[PDB]
Amino acid sequence: VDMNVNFDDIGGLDNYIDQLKEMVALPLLYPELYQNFNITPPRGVLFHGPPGTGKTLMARALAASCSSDERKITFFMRKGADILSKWVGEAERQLRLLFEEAKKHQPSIIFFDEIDGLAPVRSSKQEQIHASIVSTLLALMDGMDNRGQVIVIGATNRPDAVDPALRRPGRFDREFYFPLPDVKARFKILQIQTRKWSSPLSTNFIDKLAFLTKGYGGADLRSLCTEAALISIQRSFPQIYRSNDKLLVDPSKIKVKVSDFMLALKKIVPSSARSTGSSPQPLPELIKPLLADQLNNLKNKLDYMLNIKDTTFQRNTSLLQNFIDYEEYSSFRSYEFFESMAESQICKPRLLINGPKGNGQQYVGAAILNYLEEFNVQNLDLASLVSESSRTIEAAVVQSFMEAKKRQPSVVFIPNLDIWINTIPENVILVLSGLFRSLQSNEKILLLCLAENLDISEVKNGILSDFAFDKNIFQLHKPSKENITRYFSNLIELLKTKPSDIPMKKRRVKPLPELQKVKELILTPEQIKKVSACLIEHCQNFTVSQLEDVHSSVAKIIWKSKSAWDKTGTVDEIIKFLS
Amino acid sequence: DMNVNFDDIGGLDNYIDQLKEMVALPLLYPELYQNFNITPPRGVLFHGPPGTGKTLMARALAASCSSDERKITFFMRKGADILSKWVGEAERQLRLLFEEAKKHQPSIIFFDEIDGLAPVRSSKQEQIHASIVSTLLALMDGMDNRGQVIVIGATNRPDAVDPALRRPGRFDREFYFPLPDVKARFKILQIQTRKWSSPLSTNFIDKLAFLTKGYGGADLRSLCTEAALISIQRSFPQIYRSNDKLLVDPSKIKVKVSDFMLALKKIVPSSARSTGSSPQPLPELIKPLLADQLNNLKNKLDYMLNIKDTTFQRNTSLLQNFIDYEEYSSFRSYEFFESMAESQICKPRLLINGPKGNGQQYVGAAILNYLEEFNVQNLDLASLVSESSRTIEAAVVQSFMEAKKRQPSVVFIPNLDIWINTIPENVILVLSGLFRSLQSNEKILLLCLAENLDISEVKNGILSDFAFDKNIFQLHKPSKENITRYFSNLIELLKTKPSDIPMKKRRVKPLPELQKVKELILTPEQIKKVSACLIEHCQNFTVSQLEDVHSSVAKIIWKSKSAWDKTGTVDEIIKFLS
Ligand SMILES: Nc1ncnc2c1ncn2[C@@H]1O[C@H](COP(=O)(O)OP(=O)(O)O)[C@@H](O)[C@H]1O
Ligand SMILES: Nc1ncnc2c1ncn2[C@@H]1O[C@H](COP(=O)(O)OP(=O)(O)O)[C@@H](O)[C@H]1O
Repeated sequence: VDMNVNFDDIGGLDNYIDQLKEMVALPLLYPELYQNFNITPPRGVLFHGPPGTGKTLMARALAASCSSDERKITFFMRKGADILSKWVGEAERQLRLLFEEAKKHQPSIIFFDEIDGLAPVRSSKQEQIHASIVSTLLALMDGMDNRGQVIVIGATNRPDAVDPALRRPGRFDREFYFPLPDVKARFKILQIQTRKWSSPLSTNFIDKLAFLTKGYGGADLRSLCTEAALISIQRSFPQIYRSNDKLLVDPSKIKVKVSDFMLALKKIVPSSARSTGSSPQPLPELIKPLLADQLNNLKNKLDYMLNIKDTTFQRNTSLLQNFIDYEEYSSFRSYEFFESMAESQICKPRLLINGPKGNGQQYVGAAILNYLEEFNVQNLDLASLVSESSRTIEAAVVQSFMEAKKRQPSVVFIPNLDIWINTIPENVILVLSGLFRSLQSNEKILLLCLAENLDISEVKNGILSDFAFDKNIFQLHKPSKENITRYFSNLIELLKTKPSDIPMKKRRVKPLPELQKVKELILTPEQIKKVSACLIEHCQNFTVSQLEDVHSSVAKIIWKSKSAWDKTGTVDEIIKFLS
Repeated sequence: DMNVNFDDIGGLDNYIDQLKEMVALPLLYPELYQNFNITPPRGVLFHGPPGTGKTLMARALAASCSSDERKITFFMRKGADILSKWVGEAERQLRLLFEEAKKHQPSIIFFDEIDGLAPVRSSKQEQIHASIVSTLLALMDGMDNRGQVIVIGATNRPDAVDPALRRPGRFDREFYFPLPDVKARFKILQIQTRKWSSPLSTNFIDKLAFLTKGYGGADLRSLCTEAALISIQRSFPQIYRSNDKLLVDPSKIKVKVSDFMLALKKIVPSSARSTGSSPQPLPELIKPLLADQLNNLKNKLDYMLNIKDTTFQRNTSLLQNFIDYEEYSSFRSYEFFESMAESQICKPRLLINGPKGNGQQYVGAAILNYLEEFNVQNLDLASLVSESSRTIEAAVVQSFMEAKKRQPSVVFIPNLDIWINTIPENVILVLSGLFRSLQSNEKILLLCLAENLDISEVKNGILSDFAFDKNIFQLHKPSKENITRYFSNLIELLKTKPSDIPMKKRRVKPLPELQKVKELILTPEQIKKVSACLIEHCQNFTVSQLEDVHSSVAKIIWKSKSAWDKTGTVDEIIKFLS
């Protein structure tokens, strides 16, 4: 955990790399520029984000990248709260020694991993053992004497657990949020992990993997690549898994194929799925004909509410690159006026999706959350509120809304609003509404709620009246005839397939070599048309759930006779079922 | 430790004067302590919010008291840095510390983060911490009658220090470092932006001090550092791409207004890191809508709180009032006049009520931003039930207690209509009983903002005992002139040229490497039609509805930011307002 990593290993965090250069490498090479204004370079950064986003990798790359020249950067790394012992002496004494030896080797980086355990928040009881550590840490990090060129880096899952006196200029003046990688950063991470391989993958395959890995972190992508490689080893040379002696194998023709990555995709569960909220994922390919017609409309509406496709201001992905490629150009009437009139476009982002019971709302919500890739999703659903048994409903709601306030582009998500307004206490809705009306108009905190058979009277003169769902109510109407036709057309395409097409795996004729130790398908188109007509007629004024039920029931019948070439039996069974 | 002089610290002149007294006059004018059988003050305890100048004050005291004609030595021990696993070796270290601080006649001692070194009295934990606090008590209580050991103590929470160490004998004077106000932030920014090659205009520094509410000294320093760093990035970006030193020269790196305005959006003050934000002035866009009725709301607050006069301690430092003012029959006269000066506050109450969504969140924030010297205690829902352990009762009582400690305080209750429903009856009655057990002269202001609050609730209801009799301010919907100004500001974007819009353009030529050592058509008739339709459509509208119309029309206007034939945009604006 010391070396052999650099900044080309890191993918999708190019904005923070520039600032870390600006605080570590740049002062060393150019001390005249910093001393020109009599400023001290910022020292100490608090990395926080979802686990497996690259904080420790970022710190190691900082330590090993700025030391490429003949200016060594010693890297003192401390695990979370591993310094306190059973007595009262060593806890502060060892921190003292750490900072003194950091002073000795003047260009140095102390990395407190999991700093939330070393410096907890001051609770009601058990004060001494952690207060005596926090006080001395505060004393050495911003003492009277010049600490020197010691860059203090802390890493945490959440920053609220660190003492606020640490989150102060001179100690932790910069706080870096490491976000879950988007599609481009995931593409770059996949390219990086599959860079040293002997048989590189194609670019389009990496793009498709990046699309398929929505919700993954960097760590999840690395685990996926490792699992794909392990499956490739298992597929090429299974014999090494049986013998206890080292057989002779060749690191060749062990190229990874798509089938191995697909299997690793089911073997790996992301950190998105471990969470209790709704995992943002695109519309599954089966239901896409049914819903995508009315999902695009929502996107268009969202496009007119959050100004997603109209991004001329607040396009800050990387300030340094902006200064590199773009070019500047009285003062107030050219910056303040236009900035204000650009942020004046978001008034009060709200959206309530309300459809009949079972009309694929769990699907539309996930698709919308996937479209808003750059937004910070906060789930106010019942499961997330009640999952932390120590917290209360009100406390969880306040925590979620306050988290959504920072990281301004964010979405407060309330799936199953009809259940939510019936199982939550009446005062929590009032607290949330007071929080939302205590917001500025130009704030991009979208309130997206999905409800099943919600009465409009409850929104007009009920408890949800003070959320301002006036024009922002979208009705998810039942799917039309053409979408049902496309759904069952895919079903029929499954029906009229030859058994030589349906993938049956194998039965190998010859055993694996030992290693040296060291008919025609009969289906008239008339029957296909009759089955299509019966499916269309049976599902009249049906929702998405009923259509899925009919699809599953018919797919069972079709897959039953997946080898029979005379498909009249499956056809008459299908017709009999729809009666 | 640098050569920081006292002219580096800004906004704490009184404490600088007191420290100069207690450091020099005991040793420069010794006879004045004989006629009065009184000892010089021995202990001083600095306390306040983080990043205010405690360590700066100690470092300035060290640097100033080191010169040719007199020597003063500084001894620093950091918080709990003196203890070890050995049982009584910490006692030996502290005792020998005081021995060298006594053997050297000239030496003053400083304990940074004293609350960690000396916590409160130990009910449990009879371990070495209690022995350390007892030895500190018994060792700094006295070993020299009228000596030269000054024990300074820096801390963030003064209440975490052992009460036996806060005494007329040990830690005599307790100094409170406040978050700087506008005048002090001006001086701090001048001190930071002093040695720059191209100083800033004083109006810009005033505007900066206006915007940086809640910023400490450290926050302003960080803001200056970030502005300089952004200037360095903007001037010489190529230094961020090379791994070896290039040749860049100063005197072309100038810190402009844009860099400061871009650094403010990324710096969050230490008073808002765990809170999210701080109360901001009235936003520029809606200023034509509410500033007409906000100024009145300021004047009332300037009448029931005596803000503009501040007849007690209005100048910089007390020694300065003794220097440049002359003092004045003082036994009864002074008591009478102090009584009459304090009798100008009866019961500061204010209930700002208006229709739904009439910009109350803006008015409350602007008012809380106006009251600079006031310790705001928020009693909203998000602050009471934020914790899952303390009850609403305990939170409300504790918040009122903290408001009572720091006497100029504003108990702030936004969304009173939701508040009188979410908060049960017992908590409202407890808060009322707390408010009726105060003196009339107490400077605790109960500020309340509500939407569509029936006055039946406030003269005969739950709030009837809070004495909101004649202090109910009515926010009415903005008049036609305010709407006209708002939409004229909106329309001025329609009249701007496509080449005038700050649309950043790609540079036609790459960055230079360094040595490796047409008039748009808009007839005024369309502008008049747009103004008339905008005015007519937003009749008797509230602030939220006006903002909705403004956003909806700004979207259409910003769609045609490059077009010159603005007839289509005007037609779309007319069509939407129908
Ligand atoms: N942005 C990224 N770019 C490249 N690799 C990443 C990124 N984020 C995570 N990784 C990979 O994930 C692995 C583990 O990351 P880790 O340091 O455990 O993150 P965290 O400390 O947040 O859990 C690293 O070895 C790294 O290769
Ligand atoms: N009153 C002040 N005037 C000028 N600078 C200040 C002031 N207070 C704090 N600072 C700045 O804060 C930094 C040190 O603050 P510090 O002493 O650490 O505050 P505290 O010890 O109260 O947290 C210095 O860089 C200094 O520039």
